Amino acid sequence: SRTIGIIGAPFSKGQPRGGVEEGPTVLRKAGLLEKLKEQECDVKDYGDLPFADIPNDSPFQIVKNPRSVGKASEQLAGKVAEVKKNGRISLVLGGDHSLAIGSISGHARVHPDLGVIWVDAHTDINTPLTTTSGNLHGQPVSFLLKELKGKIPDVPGFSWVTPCISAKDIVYIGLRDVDPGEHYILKTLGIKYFSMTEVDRLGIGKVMEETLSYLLGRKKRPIHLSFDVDGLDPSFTPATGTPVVGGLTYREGLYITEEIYKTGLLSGLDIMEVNPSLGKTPEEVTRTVNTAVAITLACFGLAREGNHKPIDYL
Amino acid sequence: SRTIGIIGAPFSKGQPRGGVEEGPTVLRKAGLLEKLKEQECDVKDYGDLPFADIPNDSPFQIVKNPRSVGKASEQLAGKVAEVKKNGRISLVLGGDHSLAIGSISGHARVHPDLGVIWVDAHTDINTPLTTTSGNLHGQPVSFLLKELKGKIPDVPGFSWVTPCISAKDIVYIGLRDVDPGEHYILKTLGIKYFSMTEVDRLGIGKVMEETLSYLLGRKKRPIHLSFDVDGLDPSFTPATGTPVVGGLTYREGLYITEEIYKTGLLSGLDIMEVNPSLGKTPEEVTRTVNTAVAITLACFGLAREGNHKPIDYL
Amino acid sequence: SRTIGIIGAPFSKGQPRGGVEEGPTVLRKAGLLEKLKEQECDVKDYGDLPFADIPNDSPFQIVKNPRSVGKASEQLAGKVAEVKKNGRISLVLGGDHSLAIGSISGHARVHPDLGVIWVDAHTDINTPLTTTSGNLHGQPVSFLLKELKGKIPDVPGFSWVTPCISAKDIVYIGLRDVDPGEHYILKTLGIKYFSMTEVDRLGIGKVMEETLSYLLGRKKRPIHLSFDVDGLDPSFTPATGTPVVGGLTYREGLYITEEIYKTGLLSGLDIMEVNPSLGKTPEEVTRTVNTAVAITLACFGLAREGNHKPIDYL
Ligand SMILES: CN[C@](CCCC[B-](O)(O)O)(CCN1CCCCC1)C(=O)O
Ligand SMILES: CN[C@](CCCC[B-](O)(O)O)(CCN1CCCCC1)C(=O)O
Ligand SMILES: CN[C@](CCCC[B-](O)(O)O)(CCN1CCCCC1)C(=O)O
Ligand SMILES: [Mn+2]
Ligand SMILES: [Mn+2]
Ligand SMILES: [Mn+2]
Ligand SMILES: [Mn+2]
Ligand SMILES: [Mn+2]
Ligand SMILES: [Mn+2]
Repeated sequence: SRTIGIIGAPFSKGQPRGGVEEGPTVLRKAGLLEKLKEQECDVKDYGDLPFADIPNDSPFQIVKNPRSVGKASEQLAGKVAEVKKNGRISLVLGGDHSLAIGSISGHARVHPDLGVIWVDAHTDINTPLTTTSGNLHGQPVSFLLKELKGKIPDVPGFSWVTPCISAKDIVYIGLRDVDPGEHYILKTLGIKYFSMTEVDRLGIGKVMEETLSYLLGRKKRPIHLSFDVDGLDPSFTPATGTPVVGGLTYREGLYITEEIYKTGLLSGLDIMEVNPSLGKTPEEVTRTVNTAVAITLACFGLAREGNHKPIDYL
Repeated sequence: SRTIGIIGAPFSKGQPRGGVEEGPTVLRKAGLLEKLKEQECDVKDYGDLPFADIPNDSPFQIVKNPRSVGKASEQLAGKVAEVKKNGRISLVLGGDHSLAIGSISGHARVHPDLGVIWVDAHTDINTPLTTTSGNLHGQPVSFLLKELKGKIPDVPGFSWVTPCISAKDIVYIGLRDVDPGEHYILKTLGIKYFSMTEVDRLGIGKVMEETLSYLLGRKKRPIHLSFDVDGLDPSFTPATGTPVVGGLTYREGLYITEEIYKTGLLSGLDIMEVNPSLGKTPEEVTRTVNTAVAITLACFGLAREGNHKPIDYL
Repeated sequence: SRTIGIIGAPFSKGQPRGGVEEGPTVLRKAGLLEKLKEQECDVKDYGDLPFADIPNDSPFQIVKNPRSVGKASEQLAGKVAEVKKNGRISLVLGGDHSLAIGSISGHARVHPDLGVIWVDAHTDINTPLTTTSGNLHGQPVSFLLKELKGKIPDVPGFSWVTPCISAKDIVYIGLRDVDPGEHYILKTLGIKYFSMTEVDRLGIGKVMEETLSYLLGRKKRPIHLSFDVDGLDPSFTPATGTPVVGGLTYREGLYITEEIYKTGLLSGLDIMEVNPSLGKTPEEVTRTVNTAVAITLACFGLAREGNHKPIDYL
């Protein structure tokens, strides 16, 4: 049976807009922990991480808040590894997506053979040198990939990072805002991806079959799902910092996560980039958090066809 | 050519919210009868059923308004059988979904070999003993299924019911809010279903091919379509009592019904759960009724590709 | 590499509502020309066409403004042929869809072997004799088809027209409001079409594979894409004169145009029926123009998966 470890990561300095720090808080007050208990799940809350303010953190070239982002990920890596050693599925509530550096790193210390599914409008694979914004939430994958070592500069705050995943061990789903440098890396490294074009072409059904066969065909291994809520269309998740139109539907998001749950191999989960302060109305915040909660519950067994306990209901 | 018998069923006591009684009225004032005449159809209106008030109707255990629901279905069964004996396709305008007990029962008196297609967010297959709400609109299928006799208590108002359909003769499309007891019955009885997960997986195209091959592969027979407007997403049909997000699209609803029309075997139709009083705005009511009318017109021949009379237009 | 010739066609008299004349203006102020330059494209603006007022233009039978529509198309045909002789892809910004008579005609003077893809809720294939509205924007295809000569009356303003395309050389995508006369022509002439029913059945992926194999299977040839913004659902393009619900999605629109771009054979493009004055709000106008611009950029190489220059980004 599923056992879960919840880690709050109230961190925003991987991007400019502040309110993503309240992500863990609004997801908890939506009753995420209770709803997980309502279904099959043994839940332990490891709390919100205390991220010290590092007030002296000047840009490294164009890269903003590098020491703050680096330490937050260092701390998160430690907590995630701690939850994995305890035999639980780590559930990280973000927080901006730079935290994936820490989440995937901590996870990989215990399960070096993990495969990553990255649901997002973005590849987040800019390097400190290709980025034009300097926002580190658009860079976490570059820090993680083995093939890109020697292309990543010695950024203050990140000396602890050892890139733990090969380009062959990640699949993107939902891409529709990919920078030129990122596209170059994507094609050069031969990374498997299903942009919105592929989802339109094949249907989400075939996308998931291909995703899972690619990642699990040779050998069964732990899955890490890094879910950026901007992966889904802004009609479902508007309260987020970098919304892009033409996204995955609510249905597609639940299909992705239902299929991931059914593998029995989900080992780590990130629910990222919920920013309640960017909702144009109270309903837009509710709609975003509701969807993120629904996505999460699907990851842990809630099926649209229904669920039942192993007894005779009649 | 198609010949139709319209029966209004202004009934609400299968659920708590009152305004579903006005379903027949708003569908008629939308010009449903006229629009049916505009296309190929010979239409006879059998009127709105007069449902006597039964003021003495205390719950049977948890089950609410059982005598009221039972008599309404008894009356509707009689009217439907009357319209079928006259060689017409029965079109029942609801009204809450408990009325399906009467619609399917009346239909089956004349065509015992009918197969049912049930488009809905819900299976409506709770028994009087598995229900946690007591609302009979969530129970009609349990009263209809032969396999479940002996599991249905002697509910006041329902002594006239003889379950007329086998578990093998129904297909669900659109499921996304299925209670644990219902899921148990679903799996135990081996009922064919396409929840939203299956629609996402396969596409509505394959769903309809499988639905129709399953029901009509061995032997051609009459089709009964029980269409709950909550089958479609609340962005298309918001004015309904139990809306669930992540539903079938407008397009999917028209595809289902276009394909059903093309079989030449539609024999009975229910258009259920339109509640104009639950529209948050006047436009939400219009949008809901418009969609329900569009769905109905598709059932009777209106095709998106166009239609033409058997003459030379040039 | 792609080279483009922009032609503004501020013309409205193919239909009753006036504001479609401002189509070229709002598309330009959206920064269409600049955004085309931002990506691979060499852009030359051939200006907005000066359409003389023809104040004496009484209906021909039921057909409205025939001399105005005819001359506007005659003028546009000349300009388009001029841009094609200069080796550029013609990009016509409309303007109502009657202008397609001129766009396709001018294009075909230089490339007689063109195949047409027509993305629209409508077939626009009524003749002056089958039309019930008299609005010429619902008639341009009938003037273009060789198979229909002798069925088109001598309409004032159109003596210059020579029908340049066979019924075999056009594919419709997006149909859901087809008049009886149009359906008759569709079936009689054996025109290839994918109404919304077919898109639902097969998926846009298979639709494009079939569309392109049909048009380009025997012999590679120039493609003319006539894109009516009402092809997409009114939730994406509301500011248009004849919106029909149940349309192609934003994603489907970009998929169509991405796949068309990838053939390397796009030769002519029409972006038609944007009417900013019919937006119920300022956001509805912005949403419509934004989408039309996005559609256009996709036609000229912008891919959702990303794009990059032929250099080493690392
Ligand atoms: C696509 N790259 C962006 C967005 C990063 C989003 C990170 B996420 O976690 O939400 O996915 C934007 C770069 N563009 C900004 C607009 C102009 C072109 C560059 C970046 O800052 O790197
Ligand atoms: C899913 N079952 C419900 C809804 C019935 C809808 C009937 B219809 O005709 O619209 O399809 C709801 C039961 N749940 C209520 C919420 C808490 C869990 C139980 C019930 O009352 O049985
Ligand atoms: C479908 N035909 C219409 C619409 C033409 C739209 C042209 B376009 O460029 O936007 O595609 C409408 C005819 N109907 C009007 C409503 C009643 C039935 C006839 C016509 O006027 O011919
Ligand atoms: Mn993102
Ligand atoms: Mn991201
Ligand atoms: Mn229902
Ligand atoms: Mn129902
Ligand atoms: Mn049109
Ligand atoms: Mn058109």
